[PDB]
Amino acid sequence: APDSVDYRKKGYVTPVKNQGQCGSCWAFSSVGALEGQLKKKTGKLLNLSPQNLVDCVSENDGCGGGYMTNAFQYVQKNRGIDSEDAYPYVGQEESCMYNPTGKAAKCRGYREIPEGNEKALKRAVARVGPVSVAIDASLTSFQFYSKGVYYDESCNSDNLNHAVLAVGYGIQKGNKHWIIKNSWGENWGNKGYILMARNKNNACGIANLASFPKM
Ligand SMILES: *C(#N)C1=NC([N][C]2[C][C][C][C][C]2)=C2N=[C]N([C][C]N3[C][C]N([C])[C][C]3)C2=N1
Repeated sequence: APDSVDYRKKGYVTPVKNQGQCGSCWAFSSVGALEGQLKKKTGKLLNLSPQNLVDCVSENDGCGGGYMTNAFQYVQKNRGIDSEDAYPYVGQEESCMYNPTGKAAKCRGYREIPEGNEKALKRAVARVGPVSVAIDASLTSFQFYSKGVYYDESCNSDNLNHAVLAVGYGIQKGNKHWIIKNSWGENWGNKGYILMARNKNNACGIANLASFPKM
């Protein structure tokens, strides 16, 4: 596996979004990983529908939270997910709409990365593509991050309360990091992204609830 991987440079990552006034971070993390696979398989980079997931993954809690594994299972059993153009984001839960048209992407299930194993996470990012992960984002230091490789001793590996997308990994001035795509708009962090410490004992629980869809 390479020392460095950044899917933004290959054109495998769509523009940063803003989940608005809804706790749908999990829907954005799930579509980001599906967008990566679609691009890999077809060459087209398209915005898929987080709203489709918010409204229809009944096993999840809409704007109240949810799991990415549940979202991948729903796409598999439903035969696809709509594009953002076909099922636009409105930022509140609505009834699950059915678009008779074709779905924009499909998946054959998912895989979970072994709990706490950052080395397996690194290999999966290198070989598969962007990976959905969950972290503890409760700290003021995370919320107001601006630059550098983020590391905070108070981060709690067992308090997973936010979902994001790992789109690469690398090293900056001697510090190994993970390149993380957030869904709080481009004004947050560094143009919507954050570099999080890599190989510093699963800091913030980065490798504790990671998964990717099979396409
Ligand atoms: C996002 N946005 C989001 N996600 C979750 N839960 C998931 C986090 C990642 C792993 C799978 C579960 C949310 N649960 C609740 N909320 C609303 C906002 N939170 C309310 C509780 N406080 C303590 C933290 C913020 C979620 N939002």
